[PDB]
Amino acid sequence: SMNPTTCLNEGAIGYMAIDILQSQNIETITINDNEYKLNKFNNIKDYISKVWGAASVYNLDLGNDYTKWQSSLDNVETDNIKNYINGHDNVYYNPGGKNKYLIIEASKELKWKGNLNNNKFNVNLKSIFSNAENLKVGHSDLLKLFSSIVNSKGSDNQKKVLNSLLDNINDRRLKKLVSTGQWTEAISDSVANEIAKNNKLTSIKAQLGSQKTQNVMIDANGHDLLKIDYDKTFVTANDLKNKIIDKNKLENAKNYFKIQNNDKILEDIKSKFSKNINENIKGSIRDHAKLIEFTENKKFNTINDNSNSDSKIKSITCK
Amino acid sequence: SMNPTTCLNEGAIGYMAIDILQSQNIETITINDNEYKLNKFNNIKDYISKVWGAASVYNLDLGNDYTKWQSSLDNVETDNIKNYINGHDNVYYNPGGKNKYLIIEASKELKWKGNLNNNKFNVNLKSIFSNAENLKVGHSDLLKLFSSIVNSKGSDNQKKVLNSLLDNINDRRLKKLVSTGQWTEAISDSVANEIAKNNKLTSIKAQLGSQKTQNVMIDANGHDLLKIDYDKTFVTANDLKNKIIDKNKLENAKNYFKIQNNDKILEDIKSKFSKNINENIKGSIRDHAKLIEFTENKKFNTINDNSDSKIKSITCKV
Repeated sequence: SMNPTTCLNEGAIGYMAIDILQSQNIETITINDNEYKLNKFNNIKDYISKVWGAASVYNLDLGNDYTKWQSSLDNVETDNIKNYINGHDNVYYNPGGKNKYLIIEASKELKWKGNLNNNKFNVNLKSIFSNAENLKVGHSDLLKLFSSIVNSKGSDNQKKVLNSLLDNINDRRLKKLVSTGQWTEAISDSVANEIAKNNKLTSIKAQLGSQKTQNVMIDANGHDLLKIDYDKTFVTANDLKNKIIDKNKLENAKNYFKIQNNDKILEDIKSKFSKNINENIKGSIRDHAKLIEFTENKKFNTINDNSNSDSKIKSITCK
Repeated sequence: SMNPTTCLNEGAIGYMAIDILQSQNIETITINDNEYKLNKFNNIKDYISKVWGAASVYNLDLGNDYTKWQSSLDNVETDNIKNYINGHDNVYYNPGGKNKYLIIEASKELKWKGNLNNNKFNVNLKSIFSNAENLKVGHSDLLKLFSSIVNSKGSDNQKKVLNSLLDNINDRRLKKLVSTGQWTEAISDSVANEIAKNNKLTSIKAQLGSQKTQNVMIDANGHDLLKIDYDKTFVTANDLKNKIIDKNKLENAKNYFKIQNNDKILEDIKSKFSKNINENIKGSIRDHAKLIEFTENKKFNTINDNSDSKIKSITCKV
């Protein structure tokens, strides 16, 4: 899943792994009974150009201090980093059943360097292989696989760098999960209810962006949601799909409610999230939850070396 | 989900709950957390006629000894009961070339009374409510709800009967999950591999009947599956469909391998299954897994008297 504020932490882990594999002349990896041949990379720049869509827009001078990769990108993009981490989409609430209202307006749209599309920020780990179009494994699990290779084969120093990269990813992915309001769906109901209680949050059914309705916990910010006339106060989703915008009602969607993301709720959620992940999830949010879980728990895959029988080509097996 | 060998145990639990609710003039149940109005039933025959698709085919004289309901159906259907519990579908295996082969032949097709279709055995617990269009709770969780009402509000005698019924359902649902070979999909991978090692099973990708390919553990009976000439030994799936059936090859699919369901593997699986359900199952197998889980653990829902008067209500704390 794409996230411009963690993408080069993820890219660094993939490079650390290929550096180790190439140092050891390991040319293929077995993943679930299938053999995948590694592309060979000449250096960081070669690798980045292959796996990261935004490579040529930024032309960063990345070096072998991996803990500085993301911060090199952060320095180019300045305010966008924090604004992304803290950003959320439009929040719609349907009080009666037949009309949805915009109750919280989306964060301001971000403009990245070169007007880059979000998808350019993806680190395509599958491109580390020369024939992985058949590889079913998701991005978090590939990140886990390459992490596991670094944990297994890396020096004590590399293992320390890996743990810093993983923590970096965890911090910002979790803060984004909280800031968007997506955390409630990803965590189990009873644990979410307790966090809501402890943080004076209000549970509603709502739409985040164009997603289907989900449990969302908002800070009602001193309002009794039973007592608001939404039709007088906020625009309908229907109105928005044309130019039927009441300027005052759009203004109200900046002022009434909040998605809470302060350090208290962050600490509350971090304390409970990994060990209380809700089972049924899909798409981006599932990759999100899995990334957070993995980067927190750091339970690595076992990496087996295959016996070089004919003293020929070296390979390893994962899972 | 349907199962002719447990259906009237499930049906009995629903009736025990509604008998308790009507005795106490309780008219609605809050669930997640909408309120659902109960239908009222005059007697067992009224109830069974509403919830059980097969009621009018069997016309059983069910009484208020609930531990005799399923056994009265078992007596009508005789051999079909054990043959269903122990039964499995065709098992197809593709050794890696262009064709899949029938490696284990299905258990003989069963003919129930009136040649009933399987779906007619369903106990539709949602029919206990007059308004359950908006109820998204599934069968196992409804059975768990009605069981919880019996445990919470029932007499000691009714609780004892409930416990017998839950155990009957657990025995037969679990033995069916094992006998079909479905258990592997339903349980976590590391635990399935443990069980396979303990029972000398072989892990293959296979298809059970017409379902999509899944992980199946077979007892290879000491045969080396790498050394078999499948095309000389077994019927292809396409030939089977087209009824081009070499009788010796079909006979091989009765004799080579089996789906292990002996008491050794049943006890092994029972000891580990409910604690280790695969988090990624859906539909019919998920209902099977949940039914087994609940009838094993018996951790009932909290049932609150919401009350208040004049309309008496209860709330399933869930």
